[PDB]
Amino acid sequence: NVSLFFKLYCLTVMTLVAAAYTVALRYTRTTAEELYFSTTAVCITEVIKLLISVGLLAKETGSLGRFKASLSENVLGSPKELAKLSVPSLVYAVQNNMAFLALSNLDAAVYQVTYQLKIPCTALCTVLMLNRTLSKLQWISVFMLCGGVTLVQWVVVAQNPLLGFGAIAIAVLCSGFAGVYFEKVLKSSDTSLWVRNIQMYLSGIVVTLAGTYLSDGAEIQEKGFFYGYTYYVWFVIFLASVGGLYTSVVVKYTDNIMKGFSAAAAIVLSTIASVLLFGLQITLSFALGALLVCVSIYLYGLPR
Ligand SMILES: CC(=O)N[C@H]1[C@H]([C@H](O)[C@H](O)CO)O[C@](OP(=O)(O)OC[C@H]2O[C@@H](n3ccc(N)nc3=O)[C@H](O)[C@@H]2O)(C(=O)O)C[C@@H]1O
Repeated sequence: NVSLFFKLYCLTVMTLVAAAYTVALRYTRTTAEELYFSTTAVCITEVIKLLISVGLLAKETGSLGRFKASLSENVLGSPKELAKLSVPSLVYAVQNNMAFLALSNLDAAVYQVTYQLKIPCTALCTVLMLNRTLSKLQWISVFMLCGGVTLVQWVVVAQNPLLGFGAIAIAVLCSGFAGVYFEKVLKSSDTSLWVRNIQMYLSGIVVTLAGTYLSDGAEIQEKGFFYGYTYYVWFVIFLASVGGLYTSVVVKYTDNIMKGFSAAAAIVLSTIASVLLFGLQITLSFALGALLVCVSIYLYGLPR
């Protein structure tokens, strides 16, 4: 019961943060005069995620000596684990940068609807890499989920919709791969979740900053690294840091496919709550989408 409530809490936080992240990230790119470098905000997230993970390792070990021993033996002591997790950190580095580029050129609703095609991609990656398997019924349910969530989800600055869509196309493919790669690495040994996060973000901060130099290196020398930062930009980075850590926790107790199903349910249930609580009005798209998600969960969760 205590493990279940903690599991349901991490899901609701992950989804609520994911909802507030795309709206806030959209806002910061379409209102500012001095526009900030999206590559820097991505990199600062990896620093903040790394620091919170180190904090959470100290809590998990619960001792200054065994906190030292864990970082010595697992992080520094295993160079092969760092080289492994440098792959999905490089994939995520691209993903997170494509996320900023997409929302700079597209609406949050438009982005959210298009980005649900990660669900098929994530199912495809899990079947190939992870050594799991799906029946024809469960394959029908994954697309039925995808269709259901797309229905649930339905600027004075210059924009480029087709560049935005190209970014989502890249981001969809990174999400399925890096998540399933991370789930594979996480669930292949006894190593702690916060150690796997630290091993990844160490590569993450290097690769993101390398990308930050290559992308906007000349213009940062003129403008500044923290050029265009604000309460809302630091808020976006804050949500990006928290949202990433929660997804790692969700992928531990759930999997990358069930992450889609569960998050869909959390969006459906919390909206139905807010319809009753806050008198929130909803569309027929949502009403329809909600049922597809419910059926897809039922069809997916059935014994072969
Ligand atoms: C910050 C946030 O809310 N991210 C959501 C993202 C979404 O892609 C964002 O637009 C940009 O990442 O989508 C979800 O998740 P998605 O699979 O794309 O996850 C991408 C984000 O999770 C972070 N991550 C992953 C594993 C790990 N061990 N540590 C991490 O920090 C990555 O660094 C990356 O930021 C989804 O499937 O709905 C859910 C995520 O919650």
